[PDB]
Amino acid sequence: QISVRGLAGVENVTELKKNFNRHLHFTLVKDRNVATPRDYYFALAHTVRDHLVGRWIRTQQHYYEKDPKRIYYLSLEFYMGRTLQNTMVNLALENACDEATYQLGLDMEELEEIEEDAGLGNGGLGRLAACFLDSMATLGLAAYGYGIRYEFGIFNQKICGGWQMEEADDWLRYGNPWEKARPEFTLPVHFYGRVEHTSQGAKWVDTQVVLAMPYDTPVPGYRNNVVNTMRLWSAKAPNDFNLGYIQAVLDRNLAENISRVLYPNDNFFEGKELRLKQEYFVVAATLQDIIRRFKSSKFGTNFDAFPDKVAIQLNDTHPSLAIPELMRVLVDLERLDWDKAWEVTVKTCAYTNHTVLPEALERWPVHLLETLLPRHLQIIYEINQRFLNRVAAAFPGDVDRLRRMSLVEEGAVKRINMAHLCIAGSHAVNGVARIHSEILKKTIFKDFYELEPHKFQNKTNGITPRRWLVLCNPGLAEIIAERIGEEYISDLDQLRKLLSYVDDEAFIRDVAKVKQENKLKFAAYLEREYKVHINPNSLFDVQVKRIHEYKRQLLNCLHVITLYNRIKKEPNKFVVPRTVMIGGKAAPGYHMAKMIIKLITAIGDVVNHDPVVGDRLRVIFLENYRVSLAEKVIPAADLSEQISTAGTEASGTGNMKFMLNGALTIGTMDGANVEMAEEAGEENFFIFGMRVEDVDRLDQRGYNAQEYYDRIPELRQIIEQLSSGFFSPKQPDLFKDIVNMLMHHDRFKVFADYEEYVKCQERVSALYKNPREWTRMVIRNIATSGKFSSDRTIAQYAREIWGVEPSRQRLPA
Amino acid sequence: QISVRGLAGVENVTELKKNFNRHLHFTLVKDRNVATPRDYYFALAHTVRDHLVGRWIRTQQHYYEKDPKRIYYLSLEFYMGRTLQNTMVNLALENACDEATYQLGLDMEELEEIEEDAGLGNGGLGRLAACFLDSMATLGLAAYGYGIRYEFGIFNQKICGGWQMEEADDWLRYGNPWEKARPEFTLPVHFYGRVEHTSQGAKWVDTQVVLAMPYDTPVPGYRNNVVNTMRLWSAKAPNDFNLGYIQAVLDRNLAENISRVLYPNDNFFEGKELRLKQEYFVVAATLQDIIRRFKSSKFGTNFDAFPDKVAIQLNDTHPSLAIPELMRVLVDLERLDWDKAWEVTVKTCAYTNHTVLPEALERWPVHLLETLLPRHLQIIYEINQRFLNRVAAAFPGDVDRLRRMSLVEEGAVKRINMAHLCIAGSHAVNGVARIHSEILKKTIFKDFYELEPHKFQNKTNGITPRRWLVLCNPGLAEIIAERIGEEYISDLDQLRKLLSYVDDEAFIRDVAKVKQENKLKFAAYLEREYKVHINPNSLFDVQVKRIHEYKRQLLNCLHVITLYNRIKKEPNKFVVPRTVMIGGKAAPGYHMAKMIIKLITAIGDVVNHDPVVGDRLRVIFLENYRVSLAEKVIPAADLSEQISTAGTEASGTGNMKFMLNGALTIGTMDGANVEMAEEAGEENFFIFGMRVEDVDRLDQRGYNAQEYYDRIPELRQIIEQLSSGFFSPKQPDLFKDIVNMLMHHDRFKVFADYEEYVKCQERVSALYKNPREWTRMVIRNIATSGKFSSDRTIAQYAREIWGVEPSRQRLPA
Ligand SMILES: Cc1cn([C@H]2C[C@H](N=[N+]=[N-])[C@@H](CO)O2)c(=O)[nH]c1=O
Ligand SMILES: Cc1cn([C@H]2C[C@H](N=[N+]=[N-])[C@@H](CO)O2)c(=O)[nH]c1=O
Repeated sequence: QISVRGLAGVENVTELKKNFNRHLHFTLVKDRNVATPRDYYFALAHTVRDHLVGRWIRTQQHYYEKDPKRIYYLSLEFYMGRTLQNTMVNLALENACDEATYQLGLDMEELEEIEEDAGLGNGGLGRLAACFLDSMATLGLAAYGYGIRYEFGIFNQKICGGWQMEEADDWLRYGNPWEKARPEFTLPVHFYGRVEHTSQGAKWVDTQVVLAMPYDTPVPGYRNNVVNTMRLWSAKAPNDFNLGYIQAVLDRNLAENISRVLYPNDNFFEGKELRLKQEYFVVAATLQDIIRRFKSSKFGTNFDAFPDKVAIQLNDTHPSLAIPELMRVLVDLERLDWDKAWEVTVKTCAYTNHTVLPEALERWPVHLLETLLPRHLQIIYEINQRFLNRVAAAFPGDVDRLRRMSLVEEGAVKRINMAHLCIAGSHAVNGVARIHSEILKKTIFKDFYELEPHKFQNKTNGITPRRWLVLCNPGLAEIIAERIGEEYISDLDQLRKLLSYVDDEAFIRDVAKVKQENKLKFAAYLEREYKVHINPNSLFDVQVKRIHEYKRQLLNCLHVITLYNRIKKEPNKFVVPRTVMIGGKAAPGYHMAKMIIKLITAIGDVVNHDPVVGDRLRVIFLENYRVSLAEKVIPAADLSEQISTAGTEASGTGNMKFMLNGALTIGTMDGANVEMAEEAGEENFFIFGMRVEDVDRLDQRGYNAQEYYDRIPELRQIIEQLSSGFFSPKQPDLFKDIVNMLMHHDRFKVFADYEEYVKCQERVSALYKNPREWTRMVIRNIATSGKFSSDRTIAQYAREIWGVEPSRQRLPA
Repeated sequence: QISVRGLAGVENVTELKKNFNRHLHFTLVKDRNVATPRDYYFALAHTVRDHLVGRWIRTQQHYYEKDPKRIYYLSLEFYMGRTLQNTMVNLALENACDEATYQLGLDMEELEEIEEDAGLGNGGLGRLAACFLDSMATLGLAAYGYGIRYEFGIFNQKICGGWQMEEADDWLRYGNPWEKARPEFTLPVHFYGRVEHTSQGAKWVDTQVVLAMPYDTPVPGYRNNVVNTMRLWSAKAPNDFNLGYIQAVLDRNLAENISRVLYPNDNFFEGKELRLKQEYFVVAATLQDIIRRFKSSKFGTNFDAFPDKVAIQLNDTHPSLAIPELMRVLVDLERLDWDKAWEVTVKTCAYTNHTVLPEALERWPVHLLETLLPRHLQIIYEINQRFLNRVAAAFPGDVDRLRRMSLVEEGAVKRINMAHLCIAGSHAVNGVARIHSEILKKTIFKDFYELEPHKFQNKTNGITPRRWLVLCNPGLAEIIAERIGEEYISDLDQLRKLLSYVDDEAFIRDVAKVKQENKLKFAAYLEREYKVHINPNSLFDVQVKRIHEYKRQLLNCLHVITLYNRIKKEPNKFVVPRTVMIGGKAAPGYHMAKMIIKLITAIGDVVNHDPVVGDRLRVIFLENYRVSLAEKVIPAADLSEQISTAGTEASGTGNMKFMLNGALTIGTMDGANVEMAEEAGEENFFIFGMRVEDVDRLDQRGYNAQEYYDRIPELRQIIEQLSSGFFSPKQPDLFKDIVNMLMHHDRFKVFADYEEYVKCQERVSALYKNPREWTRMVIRNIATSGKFSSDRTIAQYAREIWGVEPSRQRLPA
């Protein structure tokens, strides 16, 4: 149907149809008489999968022959979403499959909805890993994603009586056609035991063994015939495990629990033993795999060349145990001396920091490591001692610096600071947006920056334009392609060419038309799938992201209530109609986040059923927000809410997705918002609120929320409404926790940004009254969104950290 | 190479090779450069599997159109072994695959050894189920095997220091290419809860739900294009299970433990709750599936025709809960009155008894059923009351009969006798050999036989000649086929034609040649796989079966020691050389059986290293005895030991396997040995020892083992040797338990059969000295083994129990 979706050649369509029928018969063991839509989905998935394998085998063969430097991206999270449409896009198969399925009497879009999300992440950090894999393959890098194959990913969120309920994400129930089990490459991982000292150094003995079984998933580059690998480890008990008889067999579960479930915490550290086991499990199996591949190379025993052939990227501190594990292997097993091993380790490892929030920093109790990983603790102590000797020599007499920089934190419980370990053992440390990277050097890692300034870098985050434009917004990709061609898909800077169309009446009409169609499609989706009725002529005001105090969904709530109260005060006055959509999951143990969800639904309950309001204001909580839902709501959005307190959101990536898809942004000067505004021009952004410096000034003075309550009558009214039970008639004190927090212990200064936020929202509404000028501003945003492609981000990692050159060159088909 | 293995047509070989290469590439994602023999096995398995699916789909389609009476074979055990070679044989593909793999530079026999046994059974009972499935498909019956897909089958047995060690049978590790998951047909199973009474009868409420997910495995008939289904259920937790968060997800294991492991008890009842859950799990899911299929038929609401369209065969009492579960569904859910429901139940169900040993009988504590299955207990009480009212009316005043026949046993703990439940609720009850069936009517079920004589039948066991001749002994199948053609493979009575070749010098030479080749092949196997050296010119004396006191491996041990002592007494005297092979697993908690294994190895330790013995006597314990090992050792055997105490082995089936493969039998008049001897003529069997009547006479008098010890000097010497530490120098009292048992508490009268056994063994040795006459007797055995085909057995079930006609007619290809 549309150009960007590839050719539907007679030969290809015929070949796809017959292979579809073959899979339905031989693979699914069905005929057309008994097949369900799920069967049809699987026959399609298997057909598309077949096109990958040849490229997959020759890509890996190519790397064996050429022996390039290999990039190992270590992450506990890969938030992949669905794979079917993504694979078709990158293989140029979408129109052909659409045609082949149409001719078989099937709707491909219906079949696509059947695929489960691979929900192996929490949010930003996990989704960045997924975007990174796509970009690395697209840029021809010899890259491998390594992680854990969780049996249960992020929970499915149900809303019951306005409250979040969690249910198990049993994503493997019907099978996963994309993965290939590789039981032949199973590796042992050791836990517990004790350390023994001999003439030949230390020995780790009396350990429990858990097996790590790899599952490989293909990662196709964009139309370049490159197919990289994501390898995910699964925990298996050895066959002599605990070997009365029946119980010993049943106890195998204990070992296999390691890969059972993803910890559903976003930007929060929970010091549980199972989590530590997961972290070591991925690290130990991965490093063995890395070393095996290194020894079995066309190049080489000699570990001097190890950093020339291997880069390990640590996605946050979660795989920080890679550092002492690499030391363990090199010193204890390969018998390298400490200094040489350390040189190799530092030159191999690099660390990416994702947040400055203290509650997210990993600080493991020493007693946990002592029991679980006794040899790693000894190595960490030794790293610490040698590192602090370096600090002492550079800053003689500075005893407080020594305590501040120590990997070992003293106190009630002794802890290991994993961030400090990462900096010490990596040749590069990066933040994820310019402002965040500067905050690292100025505040939390100031001491480390003074010692080793060369180590500190910025790599501003990005998103893949394949998933986040072509796949989810084909209509927009197409109108862009009509004007400037298709090259921008793997070279997003070319979107600048769109600036010369900002006064083009045809283009203005097309941009606005694509948005309306997206909005109609999403409005229909809501009725069909959730039985909720919305006005597609209203401004789609959306905030979608994990529920957090720092992300300030509560500030959004305050604005919504302000609009409601203003309408109630002057009912017959004209207001720009809005659909306010808020979505995201709360971590199960995060009480305040669960209260905020309840608040949003409670506001909806009052606002959506007030006859005086009509269809002028609607508040909807978007249930079970996840990658596949993001692909639907983001193209439909007019307004993107990025309203975190300045200095708290390291980068954000949702912001970039909205910019690419034709939404205007209301936000603070936080994270990547700063660079986005810089790229588009501040005139083309709705920036409000305190800057980082203003927050610091308020902290020194002391934040007093009562002041704002006293001086802003509209804010006072909202607090009285919350307190008195206006939004909870049956349970008048339901929201006392929220009011108390806002009035007395608000770390994120919600009240302090209220006035400017409400005023800025009025400026948004005014612009929306003028469709042509709204759309012209939109064009100015889309046109300057190129910097935020993960292809740019990965090219920067490649050149400035990994020491490898990106390549757009095709491999032969 | 050989005739019976089918055609190797140019078209077929070419087509097999290309499909092999396709699977290696697309299915396994490998090329010839990286593929292991395991990969080659899997590519072959997938290629052969493809040939099944078309036949599988049309067989099931055929049953839907024709709507025949369906047979449901309910078993907790299906001892399937390997599937690859069996599938090739039944599809006439073996030579073609052999040729196709040869041309690809691969040895097919090497690839066949890579397949894991499906070890989902303990021994005789589970293997009978497997033979039955093969025969039912071969006879064109619309039959379904229903069971549990255990994650761990029967343990792998390792021998360490002469002791049995158990390790987990992780048979699914590398995947199972034969099964197809059917998550779309998942069904709920209920546990616990309570019973509520309403105006509309009883209601079972507040239950825990476990999901039952079916996996279908194809069962091909012999060259008739029929492919039936074995459906095995797997336990899955529902997604809201226990739904802090992490623990709730981890606790899903509790539910899924139901299908985790096979209870490794052979002929022994262990009253564990998990076992009861397994029994109800298979029954509840199966019956829902049965009823669903019944309602969705071309015929029919009206349950009057239910027994016309459905037969349920209960393999032992393990699925006995089918009876009250069917009542529950019909009464509580379908709202049929009790009397009608009961009529339907009785006419639907039939029960096969497998043993008379009291320790094997299932007697469940009432308190277990009360908690787990409260509604089923109420139904059982009601069945009991109505049944005992019938007994009271037929035998007025006979109060002891009432207590003897009650389904409820009184005592310390109240128990339900599941055998009594089965008889009451089935229209047919059968034993598994003529002598066993007579013992049922005369002893343990005498009262029930007096009440309902019409219910009691015999169905003598059988084995499939496909697996147990063609597959494991192609050399013998071929020389037979040269003389009499190939029709005997699905009509084993035709082997009688071989009687006219008993004086044929060519045939005599060929029979003896096939045995020698088998013996050489097995002797080589032992060296390669276990590094043990044996003389292939010796008589292969083999006893393979589960380790039990009743099977009297100990009597065999006594004979072995007698031979050793006789050699030591007169070293320079000639004795017929023997390799004595004993193999089988002991249940992990069965101490005496584990001691017997230790004894066998201990004897081997002394005998195998005595220079005076030389290669005249060898004692070998065959490790990890299982179906695949049976297929190797049985064709190599000269002497088959079937030496259970008369009246204890209900049938046996190993006996029949040895008879079919050219071994002579030494045995008691027990189980099917009686019918085997009757078929071949007693002159052509080595029968010894007490008959059932002699055992009873000894029981009345009182068995005194001391008497035999006093009067048999050779027996006395063996006991002194055991006691004094002759076979355990480091641990002189190691075998005190065994001696004490033999002397004081021997339920199985080992000493009482010693003299006759030893004398009979001398007659065996004498015959073996005359090769021509040994082989002529062998021919007389093979030639009369036809009755013991499971095709005969199943034809008898079909006609006399299920009310269906067998068919040899081909379905179209
Ligand atoms: C599970 C979870 C809890 N919390 C709770 C833990 C802290 N309890 N205290 N004190 C509180 C403040 O960080 O928030 C959070 O912030 N994020 C989370 O993800
Ligand atoms: C596990 C197992 C134990 N036993 C033990 C249980 C009994 N213990 N007592 N008394 C003993 C005699 O039946 O054998 C058995 O016979 N067969 C088995 O399979």
